[PDB]
Amino acid sequence: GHMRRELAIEFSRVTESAALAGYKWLGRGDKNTADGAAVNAMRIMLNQVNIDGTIVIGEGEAPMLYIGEKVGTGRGDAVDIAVDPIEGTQANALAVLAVGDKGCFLNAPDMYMEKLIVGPGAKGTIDLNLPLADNLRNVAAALGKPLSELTVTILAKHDAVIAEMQQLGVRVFAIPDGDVAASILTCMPDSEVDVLYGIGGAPEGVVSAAVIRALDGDMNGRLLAGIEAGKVLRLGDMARSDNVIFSATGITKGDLLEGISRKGNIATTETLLIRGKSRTIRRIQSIHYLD
Repeated sequence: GHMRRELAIEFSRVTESAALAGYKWLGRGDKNTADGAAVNAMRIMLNQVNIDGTIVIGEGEAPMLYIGEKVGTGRGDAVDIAVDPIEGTQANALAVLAVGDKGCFLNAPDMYMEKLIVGPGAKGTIDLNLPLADNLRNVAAALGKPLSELTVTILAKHDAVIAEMQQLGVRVFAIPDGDVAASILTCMPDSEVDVLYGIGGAPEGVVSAAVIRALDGDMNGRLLAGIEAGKVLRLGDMARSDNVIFSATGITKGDLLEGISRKGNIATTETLLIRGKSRTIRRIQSIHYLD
């Protein structure tokens, strides 16, 4: 092992660059252009860092940031990398990067995954081998509240989820954020989310698991068609190390970060930089001088 702590700011430059590369193209509505631009910038900046990095979750295999791609000067620590150069469902757009020790992310097939996520206030209360109705009661009691005051947060993406929550007699609130941001919102200190629930891609679930572990929340996943459809994945089965760093930079304004903001010829980025080994959260605002 192991990746060093000092590599944090270096990762924050990567998402700042992706965001700055993408934001105009995304502002013109040219979504494919934004993605290419964000991706390219992410690749260039990852290559200025002294790591021996491997993309393990990313753009597919994509001509760029593909699965198994090598990035970094190739010197220093061996690390695994997950990228999401433009996450979000447009507003609530973020550039996201996660780097950790080799083997830190579970390698899951592009399969569906049922996801139950909580923050630190309800850690250790969940277990997808139990009925969702029981899980929701356990979480409510851990947060010191009646089931009637619990709200299940879901993503806008859906209608079978709302019905299941109607059948369970629980409030539901749909938020406009993507997966990673919603997971992060859930585990931030003083979060207003009680529990987060959904069905989505398994790789994206492993990425959420990595940030939730970093922030000391909790998660289970159930793969839906080591090992197969049906098995319940604990947090530590998906996020396999505490030594991960997450960097997320705002492209447009969302519930978690400000978008890139200009004042005369100065552009300011806002990045959340989460260090799982020390369990810390920073907000970094960088100055960029415009043309």
